[PDB]
Amino acid sequence: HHWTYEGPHGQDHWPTSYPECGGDAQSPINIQTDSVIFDPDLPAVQPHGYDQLGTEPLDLHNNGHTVQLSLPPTLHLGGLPRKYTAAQLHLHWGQRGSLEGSEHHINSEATAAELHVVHYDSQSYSSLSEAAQKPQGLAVLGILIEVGETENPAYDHILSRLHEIRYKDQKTSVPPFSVRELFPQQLEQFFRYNGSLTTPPCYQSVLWTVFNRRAQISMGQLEKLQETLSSTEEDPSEPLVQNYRVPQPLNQRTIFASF
Ligand SMILES: *[C@@H]1O[C@H](CO)[C@@H](O[C@@H]2O[C@H](CO)[C@@H](O)[C@H](O)[C@H]2NC(C)=O)[C@H](O)[C@H]1NC(C)=O
Ligand SMILES: [Cl-]
Ligand SMILES: [Zn+2]
Repeated sequence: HHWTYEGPHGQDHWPTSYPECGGDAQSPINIQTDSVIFDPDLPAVQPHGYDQLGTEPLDLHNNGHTVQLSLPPTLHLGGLPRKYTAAQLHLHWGQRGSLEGSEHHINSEATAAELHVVHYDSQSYSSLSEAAQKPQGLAVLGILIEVGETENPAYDHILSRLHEIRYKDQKTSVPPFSVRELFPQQLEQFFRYNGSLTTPPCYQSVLWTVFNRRAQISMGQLEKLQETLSSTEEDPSEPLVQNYRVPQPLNQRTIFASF
């Protein structure tokens, strides 16, 4: 009953146990810039005070599928059709030695890792779980991550505590830092489109926003994230790597772009 990324119960078999996973509007997708429909009327994606996470420790845990940080309900995402509220944040990366770990592609090119900031329509629904299966219920932000030559301080707020949550299900708290700094510096350029969650149940309620600019972390930072967490509760451990879904069929969907 426990899905994994590759293997007997890998993403290839999700449709079997999770019908929605074989939906017509699944994510991620390979964004082809030539097919992108320019939309000068798309308002800017503006994260309201994502540099102010309050005072309380944030929860950072291990799913055996990814490292996930928790976010206060005070974080509000503007610029979309409805008002969305940040709920969680996590990562996707490739195995040790690979420089391809993102889920979304750009003209068939994948980056080293991808950051997903999951939001939910708190204006039309009570909770995130309520919106998880509502049309346009969720709103995710996809930040593609490349390997730069300088150390990224924004990400150490998470990479510097990965050893505390090595095994699946372990958790911990971290001093609240500026999440805004995890996003690329310029947010003007982005692609919008209707997608789904990239893990079972694969609900098609996500209104995606994949930024065009990328975020960079040292090759050292990428290795830490790649070789620290395990997917098991206890030993023998098993590298929690290759935790990304492969690009899915676009099935005649329009991918808009702010630029
Ligand atoms: C995601 O899907 C929704 C619904 O199919 C799209 O919204 C529709 O947009 C048209 C014109 O753009 C309206 O006439 C419809 O009424 C909208 N549907 C409803 C019921 O809200 C939306 O454009 C898609 N998002 C993107 C940008 O791909
Ligand atoms: Cl089982
Ligand atoms: Zn994700």
